[PDB]
Amino acid sequence: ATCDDGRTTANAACCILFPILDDIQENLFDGAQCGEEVHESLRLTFHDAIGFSPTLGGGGADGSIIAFDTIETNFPANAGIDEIVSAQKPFVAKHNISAGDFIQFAGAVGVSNCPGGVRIPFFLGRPDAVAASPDHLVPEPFDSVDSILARMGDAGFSPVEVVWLLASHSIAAADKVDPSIPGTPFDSTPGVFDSQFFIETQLKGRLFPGTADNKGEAQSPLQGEIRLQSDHLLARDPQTACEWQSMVNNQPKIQNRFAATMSKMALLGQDKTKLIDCSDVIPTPPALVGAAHLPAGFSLSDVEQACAATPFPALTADPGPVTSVPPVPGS
Ligand code: HEM
Ligand SMILES: *[C@@H]1O[C@H](CO)[C@@H](O)[C@H](O)[C@@H]1O[C@H]1O[C@H](CO)[C@@H](O)[C@H](O)[C@@H]1O
Ligand SMILES: *[C@@H]1O[C@H](CO)[C@@H](O)[C@H](O)[C@H]1NC(C)=O
Ligand SMILES: *[C@H]1O[C@H](CO)[C@@H](O)[C@H](O)[C@@H]1O
Ligand SMILES: *[C@H]1O[C@H](CO)[C@@H](O)[C@H](O)[C@@H]1O
Ligand SMILES: *[C@H]1O[C@H](CO)[C@@H](O)[C@H](O)[C@@H]1O
Ligand SMILES: [Ca+2]
Ligand SMILES: [Ca+2]
Ligand SMILES: [Mn+2]
Repeated sequence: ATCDDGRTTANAACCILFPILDDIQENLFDGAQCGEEVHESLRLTFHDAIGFSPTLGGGGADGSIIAFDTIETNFPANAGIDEIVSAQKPFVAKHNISAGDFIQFAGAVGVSNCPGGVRIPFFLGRPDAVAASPDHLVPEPFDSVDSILARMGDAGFSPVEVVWLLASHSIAAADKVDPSIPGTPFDSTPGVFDSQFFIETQLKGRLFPGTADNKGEAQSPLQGEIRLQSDHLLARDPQTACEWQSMVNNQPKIQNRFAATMSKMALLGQDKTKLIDCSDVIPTPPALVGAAHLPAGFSLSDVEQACAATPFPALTADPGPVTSVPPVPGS
């Protein structure tokens, strides 16, 4: 169907999304950039939807994190999330869709601004949240692999699916893990949806980018990069090691799987059959920029070979001296 402004879309309901598309590209994402706001909004899809336990409750991908923002933004594991919630609230006021829909929508638009990213399938028509999330449902960076895999499993994700979702950390930084160094990314390309994250998390640590005494932080391989202890454990754990390494220099797998599993996540606590497919509204992502590599100065013997089925792929290292990682511009 052709919308009131010439732009087209399979279903006519989806038309209402075009004004919101523009609003958030202009006013949320610094004109369509893969930066802080995009990263936080992606993070927000998870903190919303992960609020889903058959044991403890929660409506999952329901926009509760905004609807019930006084409760949820005050959970420990939600530290820092208040910023992007209070930035999105006004958009939700302004426009005529539920908070649940918006979070997923914004996150989908956001990812699509990242080189090498993908169009996460998006559905329209989530009812309002009817309850806040229980606490203790968001995985923390200092939790054990078992603890985390059980939590994700309680929510409906197999171990391999957790790896796929954690592709998100290829375009991500931390503000609260070490508050002395806000904006410190998880891989050396926070602005590119690539394999660098799965690569760089497998290296032997060298140093600590800020202070060393941080809960939930592992030793980093690179100056200007933070390593979550969780990612460090997951990248080496028997259940996940080989899946983690399978992602290395494997952009099609990162792309297809991330998209597919994100779609599952976005539809937690929701019935796909009572929603409306609006996936063609999401902009077309840019192609991958740069190619897989070990950081400059590094080699294959920096790699901790956790996977037993397969060797680490014979990557080459960037030319030159060990360089450091520039932060995410923001704050
Ligand atoms: C396996 C369990 C996970 C743990 C323990 C975890 C932990 C964390 C931590 C500690 C941060 C840094 C927050 C800060 O201090 O600013 C972070 C950031 C982030 N998380 Fe994860 N995470 C997990 C899974 C996921 C998943 C499944 C997604 C998918 C949407 C995701 C999306 C993000 C993004 C995009 C950021 C960066 C936000 C920014 O750059 O501002 N995370 N995560
Ligand atoms: C240091 O530079 C090396 C190449 O010069 C890379 O192998 C390292 O990953 C690291 O690069 C990081 O910083 C540079 C700027 O000097 C960026 O160009 C990279 O994208 C990365 O952020
Ligand atoms: C606002 O959006 C809701 C949900 O799509 C819709 O039912 C309602 O009619 C809209 N309000 C108007 C008339 O713009
Ligand atoms: C070794 O493990 C790799 C994953 O890194 C697989 O691609 C391969 O099939 C084998 O099991
Ligand atoms: C992204 O944009 C491309 C063209 O630039 C379309 O082919 C696609 O449908 C999506 O909207
Ligand atoms: C490495 O050092 C560069 C400058 O030399 C910083 O910009 C970056 O934050 C990292 O610490
Ligand atoms: Ca929720
Ligand atoms: Ca990256
Ligand atoms: Mn942040």
